[PDB]
Amino acid sequence: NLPHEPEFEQAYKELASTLENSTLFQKNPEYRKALAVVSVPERVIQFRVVWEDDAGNVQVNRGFRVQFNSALGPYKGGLRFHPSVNLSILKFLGFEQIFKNALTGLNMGGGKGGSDFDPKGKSDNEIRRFCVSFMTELCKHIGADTDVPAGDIGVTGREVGFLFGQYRKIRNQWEGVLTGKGGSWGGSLIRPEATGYGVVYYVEHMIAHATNGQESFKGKRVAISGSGNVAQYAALKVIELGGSVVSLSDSQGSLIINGEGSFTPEEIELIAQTKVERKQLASIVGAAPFSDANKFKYIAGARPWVHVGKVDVALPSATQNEISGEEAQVLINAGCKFIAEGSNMGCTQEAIDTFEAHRTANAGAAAIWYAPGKAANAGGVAVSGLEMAQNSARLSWTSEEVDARLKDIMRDCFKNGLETAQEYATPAEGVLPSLVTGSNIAGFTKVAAAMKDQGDWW
Amino acid sequence: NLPHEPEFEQAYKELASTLENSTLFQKNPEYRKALAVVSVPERVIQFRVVWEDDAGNVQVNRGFRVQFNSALGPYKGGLRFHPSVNLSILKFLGFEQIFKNALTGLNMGGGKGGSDFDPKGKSDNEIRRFCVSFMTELCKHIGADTDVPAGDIGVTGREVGFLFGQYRKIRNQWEGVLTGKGGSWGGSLIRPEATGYGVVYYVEHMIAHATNGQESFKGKRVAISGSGNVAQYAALKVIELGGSVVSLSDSQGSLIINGEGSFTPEEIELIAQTKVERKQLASIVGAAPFSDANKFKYIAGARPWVHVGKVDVALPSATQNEISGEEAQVLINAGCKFIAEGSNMGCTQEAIDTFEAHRTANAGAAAIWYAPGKAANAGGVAVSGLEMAQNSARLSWTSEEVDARLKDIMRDCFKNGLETAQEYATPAEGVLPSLVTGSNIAGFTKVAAAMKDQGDWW
Amino acid sequence: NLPHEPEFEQAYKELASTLENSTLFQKNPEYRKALAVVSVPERVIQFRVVWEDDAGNVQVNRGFRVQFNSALGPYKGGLRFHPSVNLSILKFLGFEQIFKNALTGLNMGGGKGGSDFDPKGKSDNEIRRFCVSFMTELCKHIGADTDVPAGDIGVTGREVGFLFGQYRKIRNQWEGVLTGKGGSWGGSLIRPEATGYGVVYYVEHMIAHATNGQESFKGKRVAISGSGNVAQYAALKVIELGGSVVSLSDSQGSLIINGEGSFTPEEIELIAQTKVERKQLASIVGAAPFSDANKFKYIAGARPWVHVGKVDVALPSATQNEISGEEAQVLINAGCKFIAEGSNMGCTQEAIDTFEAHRTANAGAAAIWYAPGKAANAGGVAVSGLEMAQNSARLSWTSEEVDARLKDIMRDCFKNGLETAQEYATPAEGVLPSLVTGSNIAGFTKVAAAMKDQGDWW
Amino acid sequence: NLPHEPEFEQAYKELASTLENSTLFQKNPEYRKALAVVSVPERVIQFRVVWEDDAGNVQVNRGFRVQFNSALGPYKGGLRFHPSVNLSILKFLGFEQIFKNALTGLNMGGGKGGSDFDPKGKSDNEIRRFCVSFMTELCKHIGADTDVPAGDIGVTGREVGFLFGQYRKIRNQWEGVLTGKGGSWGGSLIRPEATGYGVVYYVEHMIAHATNGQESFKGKRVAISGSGNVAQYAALKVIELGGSVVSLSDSQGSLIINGEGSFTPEEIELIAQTKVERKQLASIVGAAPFSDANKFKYIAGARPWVHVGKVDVALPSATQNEISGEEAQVLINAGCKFIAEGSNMGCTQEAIDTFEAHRTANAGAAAIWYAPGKAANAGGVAVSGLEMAQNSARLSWTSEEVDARLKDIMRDCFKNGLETAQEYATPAEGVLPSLVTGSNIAGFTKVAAAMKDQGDWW
Repeated sequence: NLPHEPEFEQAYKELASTLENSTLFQKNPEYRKALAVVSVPERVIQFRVVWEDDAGNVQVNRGFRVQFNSALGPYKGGLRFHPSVNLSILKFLGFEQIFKNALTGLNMGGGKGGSDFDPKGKSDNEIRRFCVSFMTELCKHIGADTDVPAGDIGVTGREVGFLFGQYRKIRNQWEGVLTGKGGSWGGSLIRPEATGYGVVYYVEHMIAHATNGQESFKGKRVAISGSGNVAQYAALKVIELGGSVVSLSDSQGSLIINGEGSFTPEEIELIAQTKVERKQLASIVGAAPFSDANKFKYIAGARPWVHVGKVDVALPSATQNEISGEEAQVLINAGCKFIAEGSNMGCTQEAIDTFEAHRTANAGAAAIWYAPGKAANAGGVAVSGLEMAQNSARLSWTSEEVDARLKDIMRDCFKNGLETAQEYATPAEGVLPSLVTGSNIAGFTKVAAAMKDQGDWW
Repeated sequence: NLPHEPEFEQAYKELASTLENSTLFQKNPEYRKALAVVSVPERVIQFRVVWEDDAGNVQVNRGFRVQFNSALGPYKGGLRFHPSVNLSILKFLGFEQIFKNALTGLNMGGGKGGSDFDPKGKSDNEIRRFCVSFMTELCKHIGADTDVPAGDIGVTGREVGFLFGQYRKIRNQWEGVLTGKGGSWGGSLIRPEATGYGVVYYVEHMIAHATNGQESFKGKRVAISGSGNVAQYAALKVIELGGSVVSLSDSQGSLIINGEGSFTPEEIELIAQTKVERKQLASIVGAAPFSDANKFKYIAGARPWVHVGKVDVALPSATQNEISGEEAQVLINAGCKFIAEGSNMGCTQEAIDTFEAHRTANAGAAAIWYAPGKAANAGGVAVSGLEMAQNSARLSWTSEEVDARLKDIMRDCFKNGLETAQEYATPAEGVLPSLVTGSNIAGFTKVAAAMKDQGDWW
Repeated sequence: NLPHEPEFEQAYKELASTLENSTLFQKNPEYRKALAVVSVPERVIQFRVVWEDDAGNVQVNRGFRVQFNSALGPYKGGLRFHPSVNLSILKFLGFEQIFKNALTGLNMGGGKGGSDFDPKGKSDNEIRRFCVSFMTELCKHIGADTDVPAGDIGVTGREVGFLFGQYRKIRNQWEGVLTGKGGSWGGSLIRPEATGYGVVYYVEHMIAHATNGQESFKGKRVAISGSGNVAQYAALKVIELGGSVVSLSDSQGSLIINGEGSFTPEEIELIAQTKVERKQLASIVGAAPFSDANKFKYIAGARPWVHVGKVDVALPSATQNEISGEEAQVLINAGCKFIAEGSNMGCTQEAIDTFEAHRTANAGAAAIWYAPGKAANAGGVAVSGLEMAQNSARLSWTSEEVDARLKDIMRDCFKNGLETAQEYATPAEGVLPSLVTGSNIAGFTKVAAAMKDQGDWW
Repeated sequence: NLPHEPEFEQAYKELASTLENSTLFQKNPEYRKALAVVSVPERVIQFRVVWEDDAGNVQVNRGFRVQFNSALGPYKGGLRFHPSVNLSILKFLGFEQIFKNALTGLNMGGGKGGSDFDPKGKSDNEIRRFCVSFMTELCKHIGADTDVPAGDIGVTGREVGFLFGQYRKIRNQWEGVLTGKGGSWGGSLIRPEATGYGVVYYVEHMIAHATNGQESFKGKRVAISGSGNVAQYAALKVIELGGSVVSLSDSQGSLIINGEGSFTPEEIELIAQTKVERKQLASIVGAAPFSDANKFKYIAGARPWVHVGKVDVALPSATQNEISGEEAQVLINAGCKFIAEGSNMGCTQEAIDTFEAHRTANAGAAAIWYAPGKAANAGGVAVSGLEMAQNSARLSWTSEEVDARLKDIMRDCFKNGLETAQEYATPAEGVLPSLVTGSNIAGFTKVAAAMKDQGDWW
């Protein structure tokens, strides 16, 4: 009797739904067995972490590690430190990590770990104590050749340093077990920029194919939610390309541009360091230059999808399930045509159904196009794998080298989903193929073939 | 954001309530932190098990291992192979295992493992294949000095043999990691009968203290549910002592004696061998001697609590939460005075509340007395620990030697709960002390002191 | 080029000189190579221990572990947490542990560990933090079947509990790796008093052999130094036998008796918790019952050898090198006839030479007798080995059984030194044989034969 | 109570005094805590090695390994087989190894091991047997990803071959655990000449900066002590560059050129062959071409500092503390202006003070400049790290490639010390900055930042 895990259940149900409504099972009826095997995590570990705060009291926290599948390669996935982390969130993060790694083409598997520890409001000494205890508990199941952690929301370079400091005092090995570290001791360039660069390149390819390369981000208005590294760097890149960003959002409030205009790189940097100290967006809106009413408007507790009016590109990049069914209809009426997920699984099921129905009912560029999270978000993991290869080679790659492949990775990732959709889910004339269906089918076929060749199922 | 685990949540809430409604926290205000720490399992493992059935198809099952606490000693707990096994059930089994081991006074920690594999309807080859695949993955964390598996519902000597075969094939060590094995290769005598003998002895001590040793099982009618080894041997012991057993139960139906009388030892063996092949009780009621309508009445789908009439002792020993509030009221009206839990958490929370209220509202033997599951069910774990000691000594202990110790264990376990209840939860004059409160307080104080001396909390 | 290690160098020089001034090397000229090999520890480990105090500051300490020899069995020796602990002290402690274990006759090797951490003045949280940090580093080499530490000066049950907690958190094994633990979880009865009982029995045997059984502790005056467990329990036992203790001492001052009399069990008993909470003796003399000037005289900073006047037995039991030549002459003049070392290597080299010369120059009971520290101090290790055997058997021995055995060990230890001294160092008529020579030769011959049979030297 | 370790105490006192007399602690008062932590080795291991010589007699030697600090990476340091090796020498070698690795910029830490075994006068069978026993004892802690040994004084390729032969039999792994091996099985080119090339390049940069590039090694006289690989190759390189070498030295005596002239490469080459067989320099002065009294003068037991007359460059490269205060003044009077240490801590404390005072009291090139050993002798470890990277890449690098990099490291290492001294220890106008102060501050700041980011101290 399985427990209730809404996020993972919804993700798996969506994957099974887009697999069923195609010709995959008609051509390969034996692949239905692989779905049952691939949906059960290979190994899930939960451990109690007991640490001491500055006041000398005992604290209790839970640590998790989910290793979902390793058919393609060793385990990979960063540590997410957030108060909402439970088994379900890490499970679906690993589940989509599998296919995100499969689509990129790099030979490396998917997993995830983390905890419910909340860095916000915690002094340096307290997080040092927590990291020491956490790595003491976790050290029994880690290693660069068995699981590859990295950075994520809630974990910065300081926690990574403390984790590695405790790890070296038990196993006494120096290797690239963790990625996203400091550049001087195993990091890679463009890594903070890579996720946003990848999503922007993917949506650019989408636009080019949809309109036969007639327009681009120049002369367009893009809607962005969230203020994380991915959203901020995608906004910076689209500004550099020639686009106009119209809104940035945060969990408790959203800041929206007023009238026509776009954000400038200088104040975006100020937003960047604001989240570095994990502060509030409204804590800055009361001072210059965000005290200006004509350019910046702060609306606490409201998402930027309906207050923004006319837009062309939507990149929900803040949390999961951040677009409801009602928001989807409003986005259609606002003139939006292309949506990509900055963060994994950012749109609810009803919104996906609405976008798919609109795509099916309209031909040509008049139909809105959907980019699934496991496709456009794959840049960061690709560059992380390249960083792992570099640390294996013990060499440093320049900014231009790794920025060239990221362009190539996305063009291959887009084609792989598009071509597969045409053959397995061939649509009627004049309607663009389903990118979500193609991406899911491509990733699942790759993983299923690998598992079959390794004898996991038969 | 914790998931919904109804069984463990109910057990933890019950323990916390019975601790709060006493003077433990007034004398020792610092023990709240110990309660916070002790409620989180030390380590939980979930792994995918893939095995091949007789038809050559892929099968998928989940394996669990919950290691709850080791302050008192190394981990201990059998493997439960039932189709309903999930994380919550194993978690609450381990949680009560900790205190059950604490009350007996032996040095052993609390843990549990199992799977959702269903032995019923499975051939020998299929179950052997599953056992091989299961021990292949579990072997990465096991060992006699780290965790002690045993027997439980759903596991027999055959599964134990297959598990041991794969263990010795992988790690190549021979030691008593599993208890309850065959007597010739590490088992101990009286092991099947120990649980029933212990619960019956505890009830006997309960009667002696309540009525000043004026009556005993002889001349009384006892109500028993379930047909497991614990209930079967408990009924046999009541027959030997001189009581009357009136009912046996199964998951889908119950069989109840008609009028005055009691079961005979010869027919009890017929029920005993029937469950050996995991066959249904109704499959034997249609033939002699159970085809007699004058002695045996089969009521499928109904519990024997309200169809039995006048009773004196209730020993619910089939599943968890098998007595509701209405059932408790019917037992109160029927004249029953003494209840003990054959299985863990036999009665639902409302039933405990009703029994406690009736005990508080009445004085003397007119008040119904409640025996908690963690107290009267401790015989099996005690003899298992003695078996571990014997295997350490590489010697065999005779039937009479281990039967005397179990008599001494139960009288000490009963006294420990009774004396502690008087000092911490002293009632009004003429009212029997709360056995559940005393047992919970004794076990919790022992475990909390053991953890404090080891620095788990401070 | 060896460093300067005065204590170990002095002990090794004493052993070498004692062996040379006898016929061991004449009979077995090949044993010089064994003396060369045995003087080098098998393995010495030093590690930095970094721990955080209550104020949040960084603290640095050193951890040591010396495993001197293991020809007779696995390593054995407690952890000593004292400020003066450096490599030399632990080296000579392990060196004498070798032969102390050899004389007793049990099959267990010699070793020692500890640190320069200072428990005095430290709160419980600081001790827990240090113990966690210490057992994190030491865990890489420790185990019940490789090295078995115990209790010593500076370590009590609390540090044992914390160390065991961290050890079971890292290695996850429960076994009798540490001796001297709590009785409920691996301890043994009559363990704390065994050292004092053993030294008292040994000196009693010496007296009986010296005066042909015409005298005992009844009617004698015994001088004792120090206030440790050994000194306190030796005083208790000799009081029970019929002796009179006249002085206790401490590192900052000594308390001698005034005129004729002796301390009573109650005042000795209250001294125990005085040292348990680790407060200076002078903080107690100013109050009752030690405020009485008629019975107690506190001479701070002075040893009790000179101010005590006439004595019959001296048991220096405080620190190493606690008796110089002048004190030896004063003890000779005061009428003492038997010297036994409560602690390891209590008498300096010149004092030992003086006692030996006095023994050689006089015949019969007129010559005073010297007992080496490695002989009379062997009770504690013997009962600790018995405790190890009990934990192996997972059984507890009663107080009476361990008291009879401890009396049997001492009579064997005395004879072993006595008989060997006559064979190899036969003196002139009427002169008592050299106990130090006999004990050293017996221990060395046993260890050398064990090493030769194992191919360490050839 | 720390023991007397003169060499390590001298080095630590030098570093502490150098840091104190600057503004490092004024800008960062918190770094005083890091000094206490960094001065205690992480782990020190000593073991007894027993081996059989050619005559069948038992031989005993002591083995050591010191792993000082690993904040920057895994441990590194060769095995030194010299009869004078004890704990203090290896400790200070590792201590300066940490900072020598920090200044170079390669990311790998410091450590050291060795023994007191004396290869001189030992047949090949005896050293094979000793290496077999030594690597059997040391195998419990060694590994390429844990500690990286290399070559040093007393260790040639033959001992390395024997050690690797025994190590592969136990652990059974082939990787770059040892550096300085044969070029066909993991060695690197230029490796023997690397340290000499590095020191000569550093001093050439020093001369260029002091004289504004107006002077170089052409037309200068350089005084060199020692006849090891470093001194021999430095003399060869300066001869090729256009310099004039005037003296070589050995342990018991020194050979000094007579009048004006310089050594020729053919003579320098055969001295290396002389030291290959560990033969004596005086054994060669008695024959041609050293039988010529006009060019060569052998002065046994005398150092070449005061017998040489006018010199320009002094490169003491024989032992530690080979220049005392008296010879320090003579070097000033002889016209020397630049001193660089070939070996670690070539000059004593008084000589360092004299050079520093003379530098402070004079402006311009008239003041003598002192190059610390931890800066100029960094070439060998840099090329060893490059060799480790090559073995990781499993590729062979040409002679010219690695020779170009070694020129780059010295130019970077010089500015790093020079620039840091300018900012933290800014001198008066016209006074050259203190290279020793700058190098110490740079290395210590890098190591302290690494430790802080790793959470060793806080």
